[PDB]
Amino acid sequence: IKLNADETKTTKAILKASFDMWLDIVEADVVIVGAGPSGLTCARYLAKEGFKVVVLERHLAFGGGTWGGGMGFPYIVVEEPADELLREVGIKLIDMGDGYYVADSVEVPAKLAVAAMDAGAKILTGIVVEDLILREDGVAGVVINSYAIERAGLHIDPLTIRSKVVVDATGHEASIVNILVKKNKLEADVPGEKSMWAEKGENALLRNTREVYPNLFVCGMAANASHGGYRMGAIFGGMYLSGKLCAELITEKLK
Amino acid sequence: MNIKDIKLNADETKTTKAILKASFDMWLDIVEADVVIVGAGPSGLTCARYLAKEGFKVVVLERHLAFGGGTWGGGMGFPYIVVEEPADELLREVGIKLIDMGDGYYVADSVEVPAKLAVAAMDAGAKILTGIVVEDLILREDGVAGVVINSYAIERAGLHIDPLTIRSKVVVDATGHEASIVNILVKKNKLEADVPGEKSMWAEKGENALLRNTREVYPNLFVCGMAANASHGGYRMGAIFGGMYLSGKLCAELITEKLK
Amino acid sequence: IKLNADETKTTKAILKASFDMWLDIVEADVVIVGAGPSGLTCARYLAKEGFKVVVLERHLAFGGGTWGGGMGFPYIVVEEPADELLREVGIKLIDMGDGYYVADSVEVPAKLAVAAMDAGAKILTGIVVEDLILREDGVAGVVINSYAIERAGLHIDPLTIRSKVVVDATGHEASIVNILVKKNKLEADVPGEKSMWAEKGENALLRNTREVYPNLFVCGMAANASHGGYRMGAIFGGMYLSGKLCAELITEKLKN
Amino acid sequence: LMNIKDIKLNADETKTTKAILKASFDMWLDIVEADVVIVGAGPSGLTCARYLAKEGFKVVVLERHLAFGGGTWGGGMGFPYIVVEEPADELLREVGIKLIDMGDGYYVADSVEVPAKLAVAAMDAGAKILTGIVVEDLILREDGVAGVVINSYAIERAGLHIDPLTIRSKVVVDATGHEASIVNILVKKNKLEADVPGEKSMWAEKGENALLRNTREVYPNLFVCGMAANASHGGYRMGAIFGGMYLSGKLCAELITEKLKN
Amino acid sequence: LMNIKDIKLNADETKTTKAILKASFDMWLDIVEADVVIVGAGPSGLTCARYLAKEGFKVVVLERHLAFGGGTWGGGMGFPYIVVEEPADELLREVGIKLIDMGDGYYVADSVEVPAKLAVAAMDAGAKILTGIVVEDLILREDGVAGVVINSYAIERAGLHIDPLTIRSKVVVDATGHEASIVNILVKKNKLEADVPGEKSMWAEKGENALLRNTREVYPNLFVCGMAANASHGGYRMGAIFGGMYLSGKLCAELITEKLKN
Amino acid sequence: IKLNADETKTTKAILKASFDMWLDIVEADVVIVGAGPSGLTCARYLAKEGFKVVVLERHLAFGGGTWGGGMGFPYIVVEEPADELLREVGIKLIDMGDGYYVADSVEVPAKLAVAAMDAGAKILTGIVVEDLILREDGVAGVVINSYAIERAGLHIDPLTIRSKVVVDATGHEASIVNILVKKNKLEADVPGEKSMWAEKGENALLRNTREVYPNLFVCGMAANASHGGYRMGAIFGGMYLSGKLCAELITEKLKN
Ligand SMILES: Nc1ncnc2c1ncn2[C@@H]1O[C@H](COP(=O)(O)OP(=O)(O)OC[C@@H](O)[C@@H](O)C(=O)CO)[C@@H](O)[C@H]1O
Ligand SMILES: Nc1ncnc2c1ncn2[C@@H]1O[C@H](COP(=O)(O)OP(=O)(O)OC[C@@H](O)[C@@H](O)C(=O)CO)[C@@H](O)[C@H]1O
Ligand SMILES: Nc1ncnc2c1ncn2[C@@H]1O[C@H](COP(=O)(O)OP(=O)(O)OC[C@@H](O)[C@@H](O)C(=O)CO)[C@@H](O)[C@H]1O
Ligand SMILES: Nc1ncnc2c1ncn2[C@@H]1O[C@H](COP(=O)(O)OP(=O)(O)OC[C@@H](O)[C@@H](O)C(=O)CO)[C@@H](O)[C@H]1O
Ligand SMILES: Nc1ncnc2c1ncn2[C@@H]1O[C@H](COP(=O)(O)OP(=O)(O)OC[C@@H](O)[C@@H](O)C(=O)CO)[C@@H](O)[C@H]1O
Ligand SMILES: Nc1ncnc2c1ncn2[C@@H]1O[C@H](COP(=O)(O)OP(=O)(O)OC[C@@H](O)[C@@H](O)C(=O)CO)[C@@H](O)[C@H]1O
Repeated sequence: IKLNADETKTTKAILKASFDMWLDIVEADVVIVGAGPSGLTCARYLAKEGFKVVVLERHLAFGGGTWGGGMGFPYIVVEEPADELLREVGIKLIDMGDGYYVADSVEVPAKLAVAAMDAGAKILTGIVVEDLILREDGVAGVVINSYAIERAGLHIDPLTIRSKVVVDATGHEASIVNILVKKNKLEADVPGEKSMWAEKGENALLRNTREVYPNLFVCGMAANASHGGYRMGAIFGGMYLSGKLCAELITEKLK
Repeated sequence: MNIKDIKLNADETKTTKAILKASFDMWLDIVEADVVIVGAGPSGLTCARYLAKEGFKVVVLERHLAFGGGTWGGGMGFPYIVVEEPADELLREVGIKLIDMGDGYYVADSVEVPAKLAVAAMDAGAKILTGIVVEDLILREDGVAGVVINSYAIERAGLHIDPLTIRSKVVVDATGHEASIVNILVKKNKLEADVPGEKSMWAEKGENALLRNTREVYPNLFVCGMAANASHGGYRMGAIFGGMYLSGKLCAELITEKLK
Repeated sequence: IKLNADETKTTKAILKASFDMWLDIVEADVVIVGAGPSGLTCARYLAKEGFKVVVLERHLAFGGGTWGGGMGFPYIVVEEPADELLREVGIKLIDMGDGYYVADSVEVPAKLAVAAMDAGAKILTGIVVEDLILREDGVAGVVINSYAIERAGLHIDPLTIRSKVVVDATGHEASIVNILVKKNKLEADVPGEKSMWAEKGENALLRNTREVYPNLFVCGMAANASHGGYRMGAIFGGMYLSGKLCAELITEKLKN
Repeated sequence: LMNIKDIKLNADETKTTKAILKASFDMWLDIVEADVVIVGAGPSGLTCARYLAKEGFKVVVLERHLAFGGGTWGGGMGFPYIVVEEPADELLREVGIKLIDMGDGYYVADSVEVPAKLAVAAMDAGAKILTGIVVEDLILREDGVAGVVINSYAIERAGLHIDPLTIRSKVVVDATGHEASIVNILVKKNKLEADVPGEKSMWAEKGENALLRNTREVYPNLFVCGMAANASHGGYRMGAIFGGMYLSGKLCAELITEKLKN
Repeated sequence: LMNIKDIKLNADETKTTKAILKASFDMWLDIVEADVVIVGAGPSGLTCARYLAKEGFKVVVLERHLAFGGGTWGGGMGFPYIVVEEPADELLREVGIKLIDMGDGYYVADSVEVPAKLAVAAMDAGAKILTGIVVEDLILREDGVAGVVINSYAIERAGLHIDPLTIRSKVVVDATGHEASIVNILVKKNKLEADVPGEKSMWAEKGENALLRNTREVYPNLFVCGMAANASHGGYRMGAIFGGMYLSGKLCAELITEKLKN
Repeated sequence: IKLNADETKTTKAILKASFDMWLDIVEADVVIVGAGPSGLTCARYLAKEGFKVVVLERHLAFGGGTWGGGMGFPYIVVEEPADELLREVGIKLIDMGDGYYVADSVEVPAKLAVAAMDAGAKILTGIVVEDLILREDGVAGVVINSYAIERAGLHIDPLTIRSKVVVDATGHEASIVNILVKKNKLEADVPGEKSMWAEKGENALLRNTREVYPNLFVCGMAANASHGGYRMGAIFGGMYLSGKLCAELITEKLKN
């Protein structure tokens, strides 16, 4: 095989493509912060509904804290009936009894990401949300920068993405909600997660998945961190449901 | 039934035991395999796809917690990678959307690619283990007999802890420009041979050498992707991946032949 | 000598045994956090009593802050009558007068660990307790991860060990009691150790060794740190007695 | 016969501090001359130390880390069991270590139990173990190696420029694992024409069996055992199987006993 | 006599090692009880130490770094001179330090000469200086402060979990500079209802004069001098001018002498 | 007491005096690199002889590796007859027998430094020698920078000090001799110190203290490092004698 490869043609193709993408993407319907299990589920459902969705993830790879499974052991758990949310995306499960299923902790994030992308959602990695955009209305988008710039420690201004809604799906950090409260000196505490009580934790998640400030929703562990809910460890049924519920709430508000 | 109105039954011990139990059946099974591929990059995952379709038992080992290698960042952070005719079929094959940029050049979302390559590999039967470092090789008189493994966490943490092993009929170095498995072989076993490393950039010379350079370099040890060019002093090509995909496929064909 | 050694047989033996240990260990009667002198003493006494005991230690080696003795000088001190707690485990002592004895600071942790293990206690090193498990009842176990993962800085979920009781034997850090208070936003301060007053410190230890929250006990310096007690330096009599007392208190609560 | 909570304990800062000083001071003045210095409190070094001390020699084991044990604790990739094969399993049994039979002459042992019990055996046999102590160099005479140059691990980690002290000995043993760090010091600093090749890749059988052949006096008064032996002679490695380590240590003690009773 | 090159020197490892060990132990066993402990071998602490030792007290100065001197060496922003103003210049002259007159009662001195000569004066007056030694805590009695809890700088930097030793004293002096680290320990660990405010911004005149007022016993048996005094009382700072530092140290010695001859 | 202290007057005095020192110091007779025991002894003797001497030291404090004594134990050893080199500077010694004396490891560097400074030598600390100055003649001085700049990792050009002679007294590093050889691609190896043999080591020091390249002398451990000599540990007699000898050799070469 003769392959025709040229530096300039390669460079320009990347540049050209990246530009059409960037100019288009800086206005969107929904921005999801965090490409974890809850954020990617939310993204799936919103995109199926025809919304223009961007998922932003600080690390170069999506996935959040799924890859390592439980203490390095590469399986994660899902309980009935949230297992359907995995089946529905082609993820193979193993039945371990009593409504408990496991899945390869590398297979899960891959297939959740593909579902999201194939549903229409855009995922940008290597991108840090450092702040929010505000209007009198409430939250109006996100202020973004490059992970590389952040790690490198450089003093460089950001860019923006305007959106109708922002979703904090950043895990136990609840880092977008914290930014809102700290920088805008709101009289409210983000308490953070309590200790482990899997049952209390999993069930609180759905109650705690809501709009916490105008145009700002939380899902996944960010929801329990924001409302002082218990944690559940390497069981993900509530994560997936929270993401879906979050998409339903947003769909309602936005139609 | 309403999604707000769901009772979830979640228990710490049941969760912990399920993960332990499943990890064990996996581990006890996986430590003997037909082929071990080192590196979950574009070449290694392509190779894994083809070998698994052929019914071989394949393990891909990757140091980082996420697969993908150096695809995610695309070109200098700009999140698209290039593929040239006819290697674009190797992407289409796997559901990856391409944009035609002219002259047989296509781009693809640099996040979409590694995801879809990984899914293909896994759906073809290949097992991918991340967070796992190959620190050494296993030898027999025959030649290479498998890999010596440890955890990334242990490595980063700097702890002095012994490894485990995976025996295989074949090992593939798909570790990129590092060519780290070939280097280990040469350095530790004091072989009279130099791993020269990649030359400077000449995309055309580089892309075409890749296929010539994708071969068995020592008994039971194959190289593909940039590891092939690094091992043979070939030029590099930058963020164009047609040769990577073809190298991976070729590497699978060579191994299939040897192993049938 | 011809030795028959094989990679796969070696690997599978390790995996098989570990896998068996793990499935069994994630439910236990008592979890002791910290393989220091107090935690290992507690572990000895509870295991003699037939309880199923796991000691968890973040570092790969047990021992806590015994090894370096005093400012690097490799001897630690024990005072009458706590010296019996060392002799009973085979530790050689040197009489320095006035009811003071010293012991080789390397010999001590080794022999405390052996006693615990031989009494039935299991010691897992390289393991960090990052959180607690709760029920309405009170503390229900511990949330664990690997030291390697922690040092490496990786974002990886934990596993669990359920237990009837948890013991904070983590030294002056009192890190388990702190986790409880901080994360569950309890209205209470963990004051931390006061300055050195060896006599006040040694004697307070026994008063301070107790159940501080349902199913959570403290012993060793964690006890004084939790109750704002004085410290005593490289003298360990109270540490050993605290561990023993802590085992007695737990035995009482748990035998039924 | 009382509530433990009531016991009156007499504890005093000065008495505590002086007891530690006094005892360390006696220990140090005595220890700086010895028959054998073993560098590395790993499985091979501690085994060696057991056997030499039983024989009545004055033995010091030096270990850089605060805890003894070497790379035993983490077992295999974190999984806390190590393997031993027939007949080296007796070297564990004899020290009270419980073994589980896994078949085909393979036994496992709790990776935390092993180093503890090896250390206790050594100490109870008479050996002295000093942790937190780095060997940074050797002492020489025309005769050959004459002891070790020592410093504190704390000082080393802290990066401070501080002179060392010494321990004179008739023999030195490099039991420092794959580093073979004492042999390397000898060669590098004294510009000897010889290469320390380092370990080859894994071949457990070739590796385990070479260990016994490779356990020897490599330079006058300097022995190697454990992985240091295979590293020094370009031998293969064997992973988390320790039968050869234990035998190497024992063999090393036999070779030294022979040389020194002469 | 001869060309130096031909001198026969008798040097032996063991004799060297045992001499150091022997002398250190006599020193350590003696030093762990003292009249006064000064924390910080800076300009104020070393001055204080001079005056207390001249008075016949048994004084130990403890310094974390291997070298004494505090923040004198670098002078002002690296420029190696420090300033002293009339009449505190006599406190330098009296110790042999050469001064250059810059006018208006301002003198400079070589920033390397000063710490050296202050240290020599202290040592020659009888004071003992131990470097490489960190004070991590205080010793208490109902009476008040009863000494210091000490550890090795090496151990601290290395990050090791190792217990300390102690030095009992009638008085402790915090001469640790703007950190006021001993006073802070007292307050933080013993949960005293009092704030250590720390130094204010620069106002050299207000700062220099407050120092003498602020040099006092702040808790029973605990004195402050030097910048620790201003840090403890929220006083202004003065920069690279040291007259008040020297006077503070001297005043501190006078206050202590008074208390202790009672 | 009313003290008159002013920021500007303070700042200007420091600046004024420093600039005067700097403009004068950048030409000197002898530059000694390393304020250790050998370098400071050499400096004493050269300055007594009327030469203009600068000692340069990277760390903010002088002293080299004296302060910590032996493995932290704060005493260093000196053997007959080199003990006179310490008594002559006011250092108190303790007789430990057989011609061995010890001295407080903090007292020694202080008093060596004072002697040097009082003899006329200038000591500049916080100053790194990063390179040499050359002429056809041979070595012509040193290229200097600030320790702070080096540690901070900043890319900043240096300044210079011209001298008739340069002395490498940088200890076992022998860092100035190494710079010469590496950067100027001389066909010669700096072997570095051998292992410990105190007697061989101490005696070789005097033979090894010499001019190794035109205008470049070595003393102290740098001498043994340069010539592959054995080391001797915390015994300093040879260090002191090496420094003195080095001053004698330089005096001879330089008096005319
Ligand atoms: N400011 C930010 N900008 C961009 N990405 C961010 C930012 N902050 C966090 N992230 C990224 O957001 C993602 C969060 O994924 P993560 O997986 O932590 O969130 P989740 O979807 O709620 O699931 C939590 C579970 O993994 C597990 O912990 C659990 O069940 C609790 O016991 C991760 O991939 C982060 O790197
Ligand atoms: N010892 C090891 N153990 C496990 N994984 C390893 C080891 N060494 C390397 N890897 C892993 O190997 C993976 C794949 O590497 P990588 O993605 O570099 O290899 P590739 O498939 O040939 O692709 C090369 C292109 O990305 C690009 O560079 C190019 O076109 C040349 O100009 C990366 O994800 C590494 O983390
Ligand atoms: N979160 C955690 N998970 C696991 N291990 C932990 C955790 N936190 C601490 N540890 C481990 O707990 C152990 C504490 O042992 P440590 O020896 O500090 O505790 P102790 O038994 O009360 O004895 C204290 C004395 O050493 C000394 O301080 C004294 O006499 C007072 O002046 C050490 O070995 C830690 O590594
Ligand atoms: N210069 C030094 N001074 C003091 N201790 C030292 C020095 N250099 C190394 N050590 C210490 O020496 C000890 C060596 O113990 P290590 O366990 O490495 O040596 P070993 O006895 O031969 O056993 C090797 C096995 O762990 C395993 O790896 C195997 O079977 C091969 O695949 C460790 O505890 C080091 O910290
Ligand atoms: N816990 C501790 N243990 C031992 N030494 C300590 C401790 N904490 C601090 N030190 C040491 O104490 C010494 C304090 O010396 P320092 O020089 O800081 O104190 P000073 O005597 O008041 O003089 C201050 C002036 O240098 C100057 O800055 C000024 O005029 C204000 O603008 C320094 O050498 C520290 O390293
Ligand atoms: N490039 C440089 N620029 C400036 N200073 C330097 C440079 N390189 C080294 N130094 C400084 O030079 C000084 C060397 O003093 P050092 O004390 O190492 O040298 P010495 O005077 O020969 O005495 C050696 C003994 O301490 C010890 O080694 C021994 O007897 C064991 O065999 C130290 O104070 C360094 O900081």
